Amino acid sequence: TVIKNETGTISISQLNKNVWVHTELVPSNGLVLNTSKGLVLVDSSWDDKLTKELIEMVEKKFQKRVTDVIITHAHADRIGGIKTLKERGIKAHSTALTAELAKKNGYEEPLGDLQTVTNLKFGNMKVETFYPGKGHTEDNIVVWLPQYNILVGGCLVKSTSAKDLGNVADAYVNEWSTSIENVLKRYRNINAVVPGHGEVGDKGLLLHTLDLLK
Ligand SMILES: [Zn+2]
Ligand SMILES: [Zn+2]
Repeated sequence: TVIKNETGTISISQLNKNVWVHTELVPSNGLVLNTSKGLVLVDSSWDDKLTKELIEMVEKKFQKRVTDVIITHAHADRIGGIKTLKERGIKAHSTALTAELAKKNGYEEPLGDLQTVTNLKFGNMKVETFYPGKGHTEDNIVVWLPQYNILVGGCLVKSTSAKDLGNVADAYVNEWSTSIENVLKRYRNINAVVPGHGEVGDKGLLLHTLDLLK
């Protein structure tokens, strides 16, 4: 099932009963987690306009509130809706490093509460956050759903259609390979991988990203 907004700006696509991918327009992906305690997003959107519209679309459809968002790094595609989160009382989780970079770049601060490995539970939905090391950015994290074996790779992970690394001005191209290897070691059985941008794949996306780094 795939549901679009008023224009084609915002699309949501069901992965399973409780997990959707959100995509906004260059495209950008996140998750929507439909939990018994509320909706949880992995990642916001480009700006406050799109973030508000995403929150409203999912609140209406799932008939519950967005309670929490996990921010996967401090660039605009991820943190651009932070103002909106804070003024609506939506908790914005991040690592300390992501928060510090957010503040350095003039954005409102997320919580800085995530560690190298953090295990969260929202109602019945388990969510693990993992900092694998530097790659696309210094601060990039991935998100793992152990009940579905679904990995949210973020911009650390490139889609099949991606033919180069994209924006590397903030990247660590020597360390990015070790970081991907750390993900592959930690999560040996992956059902789906959601890249930061592009189509959902599997572990092949991590192997593709390694090849792009050669
Ligand atoms: Zn980025
Ligand atoms: Zn990105």
